[PDB]
Amino acid sequence: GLLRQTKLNIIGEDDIVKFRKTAVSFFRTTHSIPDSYGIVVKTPPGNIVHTGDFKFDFTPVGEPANLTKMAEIGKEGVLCLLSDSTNSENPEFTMSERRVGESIHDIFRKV
Amino acid sequence: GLLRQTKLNIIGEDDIVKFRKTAVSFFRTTHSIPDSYGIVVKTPPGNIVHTGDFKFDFTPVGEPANLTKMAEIGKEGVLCLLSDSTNSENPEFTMSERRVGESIHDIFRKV
Repeated sequence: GLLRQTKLNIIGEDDIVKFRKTAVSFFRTTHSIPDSYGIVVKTPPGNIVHTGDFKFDFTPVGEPANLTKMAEIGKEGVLCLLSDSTNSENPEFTMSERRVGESIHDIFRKV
Repeated sequence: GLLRQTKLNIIGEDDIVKFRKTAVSFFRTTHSIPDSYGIVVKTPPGNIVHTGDFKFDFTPVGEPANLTKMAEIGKEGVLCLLSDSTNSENPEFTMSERRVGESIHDIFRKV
């Protein structure tokens, strides 16, 4: 029911939302759902970065994670990073969705 | 014998050598020998990039590959890339020298 009375905003890669002493920017990541962003909260004492949930996929189905922009963010300086820990026990590099897609198509030919 | 009559120059991360219509810059990479650089040759029609020989190691023994600078180089625009093909048949991610060091120390305790 609360749809009527809440202010829903849609942002994209390039939007910056500024407040008195604080600003919020975005950078695209890859995850198990489309359209995922990480976040940079700029504050006077320095910049805070939130990875959202992320993997790396160099052959993704969607829009490729913005590595260029992540590198810039680090150069510009970063006070603190909040990074997704969920899969940290696994040493291996995550298989690309491209590979499962291939596996899907293969099943469709054999069955 | 040819040491006497050749001009040996030593460069570092931050050196640029300029010529009439062409300039040469450098970025640090990781490889099986220390002090390895990739190269950016700037020319009017666009920029050419040479990877040297490279792997990625996020826990290297030496100076870490300059990812920030690689990202910048791509942003600045790149006409053509000459990239090291040698290990391109292997899908896996290269084990870090940090891990072999660990394995070396382990041998030294057991033997």
